[PDB]
Amino acid sequence: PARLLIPEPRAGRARHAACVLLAVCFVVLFLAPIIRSVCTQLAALQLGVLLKGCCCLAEEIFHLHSRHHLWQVLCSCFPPRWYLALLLVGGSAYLTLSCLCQLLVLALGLQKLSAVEVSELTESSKKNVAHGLAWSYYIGYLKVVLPRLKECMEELSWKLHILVPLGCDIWDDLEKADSNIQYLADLPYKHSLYVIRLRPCVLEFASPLQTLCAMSQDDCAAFSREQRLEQARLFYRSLRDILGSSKECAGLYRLIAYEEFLSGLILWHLQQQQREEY
Amino acid sequence: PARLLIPEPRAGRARHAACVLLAVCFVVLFLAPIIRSVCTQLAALQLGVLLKGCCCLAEEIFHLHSRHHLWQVLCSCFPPRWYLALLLVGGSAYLTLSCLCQLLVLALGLQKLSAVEVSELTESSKKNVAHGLAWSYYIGYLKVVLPRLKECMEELSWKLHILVPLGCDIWDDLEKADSNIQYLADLPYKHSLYVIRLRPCVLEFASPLQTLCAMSQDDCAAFSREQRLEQARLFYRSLRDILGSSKECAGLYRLIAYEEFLSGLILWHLQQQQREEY
Repeated sequence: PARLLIPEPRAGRARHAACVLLAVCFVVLFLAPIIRSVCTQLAALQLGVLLKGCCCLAEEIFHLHSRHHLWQVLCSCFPPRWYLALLLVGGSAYLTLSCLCQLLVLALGLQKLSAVEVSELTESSKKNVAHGLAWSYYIGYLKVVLPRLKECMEELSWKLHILVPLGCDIWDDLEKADSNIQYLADLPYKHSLYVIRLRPCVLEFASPLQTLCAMSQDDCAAFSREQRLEQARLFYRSLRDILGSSKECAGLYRLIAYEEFLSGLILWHLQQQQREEY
Repeated sequence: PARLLIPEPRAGRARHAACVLLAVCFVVLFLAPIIRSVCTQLAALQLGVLLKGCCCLAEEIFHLHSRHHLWQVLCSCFPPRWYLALLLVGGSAYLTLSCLCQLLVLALGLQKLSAVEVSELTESSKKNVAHGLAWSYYIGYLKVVLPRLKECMEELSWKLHILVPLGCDIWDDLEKADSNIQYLADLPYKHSLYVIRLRPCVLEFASPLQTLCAMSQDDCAAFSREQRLEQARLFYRSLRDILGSSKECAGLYRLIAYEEFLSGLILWHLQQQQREEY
C-alpha cells in the first residue's frame, strides 16, 4: 500500500543527553574553590534574566488598563523562577561589567530562536484556535457570500453587518434579545433584513464563536473562560487584519465588536457610516 | 456607546530602551584592556549556543527520513548565526569550566520563557491554521453527524470513513477519481454509500483541506506548498489526537490518511477493520 510518514511528538531526550555530557565532563575534570567561580559565573548569567525582566516591564507599561487590569504585569514580565536570581546575586556578591555585557547581548539581537524551538512551540500549544477559525470563516463563508450581496440588494430594489460578541451567549436571537429589531425579508444562506425602532439594516452573527461556545460548556477537553475571552479578542483582531487587506471586500462590510441595551450601538455604527458617507 | 478595548501589536520599544540603558552605563563607566575581558565573557555566553545545538542534533537524530529527508537537520538545529560562535571562540582562545557551567544551566531547566515572549510568539505566527481547522471540523460537523449515523444505518436496514489526502486536489470525485467506486444511495448533509469492485462503504472527504486548497491557489496572502503539506500533517495529527479522546465517537469512525490507484488502500483498511472485528 502506502505507509504513512507523519511526525511524532518529541520524546525529550536532549535533556538526558546534556545530563550525560555534564556527568562525563564532571568526572574528567574531577580526576574545592572552583565551585565559588562556578556559582559567581552562574549568577553572572542569571543577571540577564533580571535585565530582561526590566525591559519586559518597560514594554508592558502601556497595557495595564487594557491587558493586565498591577500584579498581573509583574507576574508576567519575568519568569516565575524569581527566587533564583536575587539569591544567586547575593551569594555572588557577599559585576557591573557583566551587566554591560548582558545589555550588549540583549540590545543587538543575537538570541535568535532556532527552528526546532519554534516548531516545538508550534506543536506544543493547542491554544491558537483563533487564526484557524478566522481563516475558515473568511474563506468558507465570506468570499462567496459578500460579492453577491450587492447584486441581491439591487435585486431587492447598504452593506453586511457582522456581530462580534466577546461574551458567551450567541443563541440570543436578534428579535428576541433586542426589542426594537423587526424582521423584514430574505434574499435568495440566511440573510435577515431588519429594522430597528427606525432604520433598516442587514445583520448577521459571526458563526464560529459558537465553536468557542462549544469548547467551553461541553468540557470534553480542558478550556477556561478567560481563554475564551482572549481567543475571541484574537479572533476579532485576525478577522480585522484580514478584511482590512481584503481585495474585493473593501466596502461590503463593517465589523461591530462589543461586550457586556444593544440596538443603540447599531444606531451609533449606522450614524458613523452615514457621516462617513458625508 | 461602548468603546472597544482590543490589544494592539507590539511597537518594539524594549530594544531601544535596552540600547539607551547600554549607552548610559557605557558613558558612566567610561568617565583599554577591559574589552578583552568583555569579548572573552561574550564568547563564554555564546558557547551555550553551540552546546544547545549539539543537544538539538541529539534530539533531531530520529527524524531524518521522516521530517528532514541531512542538510535540513544541520540548518535547523543551531540558529542561523553560525559564523558568530566559532569566531568568538577563536578570538577568546587565541574555558572548559564555562562549558560545565552551560551544561548545568541547560540541564536543570531554568531558562523558562516568560509570558510576554510566549504571547509574542502566539500573536506573531499566522501559520497555526491546523488546530483551529481541526476544532472547527470536529465541533461544527462531526459531533452532530456522528451519533445519528448508526441510527440512519439501522434505518437503512458499519462506520463513517473520512478521507485525509495530504496532497492538493480534493475536487476529484470518488466515482470520478477511482473507477471501482459505484454510488448507491443517501441517508436522510450528504452521505454517499459506495461499493468498490466488491464491498460496501460509507465514504466522505474531509472538508477543510479545501480551505488549505484555497489559501494557496488564490494567493491574496502569502502561502507555500511545503507549508500546505506541514499544515495538513499537523491537521491530521490534531484530528487524530482529538478523536482518540472522543467520548461518544469511540467506534463510529476510522481516519484514512494517504499521499501520492486509490481503492486498494480502502480495501486494506476494510480488511484491517474486518480482522480487528475478529
